Amino acid sequence: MHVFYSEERRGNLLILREGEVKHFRVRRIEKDEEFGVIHEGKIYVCKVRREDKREISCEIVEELETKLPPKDITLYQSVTVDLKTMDTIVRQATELGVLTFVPIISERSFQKEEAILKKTEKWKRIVIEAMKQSRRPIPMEIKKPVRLSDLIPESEENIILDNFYEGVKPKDVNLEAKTYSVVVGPEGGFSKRESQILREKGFKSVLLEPYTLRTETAVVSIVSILMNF
Amino acid sequence: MHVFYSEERRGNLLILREGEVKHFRVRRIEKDEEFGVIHEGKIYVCKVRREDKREISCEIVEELETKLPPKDITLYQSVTVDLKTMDTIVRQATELGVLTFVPIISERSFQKEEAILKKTEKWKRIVIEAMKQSRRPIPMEIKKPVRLSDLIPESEENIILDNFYEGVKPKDVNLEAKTYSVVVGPEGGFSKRESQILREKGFKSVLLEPYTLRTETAVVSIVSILMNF
Ligand SMILES: Nc1ncnc2c1ncn2[C@@H]1O[C@H](CSCC[C@H](N)C(=O)O)[C@@H](O)[C@H]1O
Ligand SMILES: Nc1ncnc2c1ncn2[C@@H]1O[C@H](CSCC[C@H](N)C(=O)O)[C@@H](O)[C@H]1O
Repeated sequence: MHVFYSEERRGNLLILREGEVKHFRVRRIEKDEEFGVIHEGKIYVCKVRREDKREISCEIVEELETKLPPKDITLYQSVTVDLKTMDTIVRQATELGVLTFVPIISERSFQKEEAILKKTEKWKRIVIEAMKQSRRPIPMEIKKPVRLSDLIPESEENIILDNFYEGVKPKDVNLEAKTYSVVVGPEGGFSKRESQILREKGFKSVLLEPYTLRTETAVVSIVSILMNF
Repeated sequence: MHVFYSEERRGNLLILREGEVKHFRVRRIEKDEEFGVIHEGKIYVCKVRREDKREISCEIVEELETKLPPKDITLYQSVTVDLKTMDTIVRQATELGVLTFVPIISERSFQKEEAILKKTEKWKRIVIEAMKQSRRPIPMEIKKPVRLSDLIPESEENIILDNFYEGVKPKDVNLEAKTYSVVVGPEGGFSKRESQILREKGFKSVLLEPYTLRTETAVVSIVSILMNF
């Protein structure tokens, strides 16, 4: 079934607005077909109650069962120099089930902060689009950028993806942790220097196989491993 | 270092051409600088013999060992209706170590075989840039298209990624099979019918956690898990 996101409910009715009425519109959707609507926590199976052109109402036919992410991952991403690449990594972090997304400024990452801050609004909307197709009940929190030199390992287990270092495989890390910190570098990668600071602070360094991946194919690569295990 | 591609080796000199030359100069390589060139199954570390107006000769200094994929994966990707998507799926398939890529014609996927055969050339070239960037010397073979109906569990472990069926957990698959066969669906997934046919054969259905992912994200997820063992 199709899925939409509503930010307002009255009694047992969810209301779509703006972008949603368009999305829902292009979707013909016979007068009474069941489509989902995630609202403040869960997703609700609904049938149209009345359709406009500016706003639409849906009636809750059933509390749909919504699963949560087995692990609480906080992906610390080094902002790619090509910000569009960050559009993917954000949508994807979302479908994969990442609870938190933190942009990082590293020696080789995009450097401007304001541009990163202004990119948030779009980071956010993309999350929404993603929790609709992904049917993800809750959102992915996008945070204010933090400097790579300020990271501290704080999760049950803490990883740093590095292709330059001869690290351990994911299997070797504590895959039985409930919360994780995962630091991925930009297109240019991590400087031998800055990653040494990290392994020293405690971030366990993982080496994926069998080649060098673009930063985004590396992100899903490991998140996939850390969420499915 | 910088890795380039070559299909011309006159002597101990690996010649570069067309776009591979525009990249070389756009990289202002300083004389005696060290870079690599992939040729006939392996990468050689080379120092620039001389960048000609057209060609660009590269002197071989040492034949580097090639690191082959720990697993033998054959990807069966249902061509996505949005063909630009196959651009990234062929790419990521490549840097992940997938050996064979087979485009599939399924009920809810792209259909025009004629187009699939043509956009294939574009893909073969997306592979070379992916080999160069992922220091990958072994070529991913893109085969002629085939439809689901004709698929065969030719490999040891044969999987079918489906979000519609409560298949097995990724962690419970033969994570130590030598060869593999992964079948992924187009945007609309696999219909109960087609999947049930594939499962009807030896194809083991797998379910990823915890949400529904777009095809490209799933391709990465299943293979990132299998390759990193
Ligand atoms: N094989 C691998 N194992 C672990 N991490 C990888 C990886 N391949 C890529 N990554 C991740 O992707 C990020 C950017 S890849 C940077 C590659 C570098 N420019 C080079 O020339 O080799 C890396 O910092 C790391 O976080
Ligand atoms: N969680 C998951 N488990 C297994 N396979 C998945 C998956 N999420 C996506 N896929 C793969 O990605 C393909 C396209 S996603 C299909 C989603 C489906 N049309 C829907 O809206 O419900 C699926 O057919 C499957 O091959």
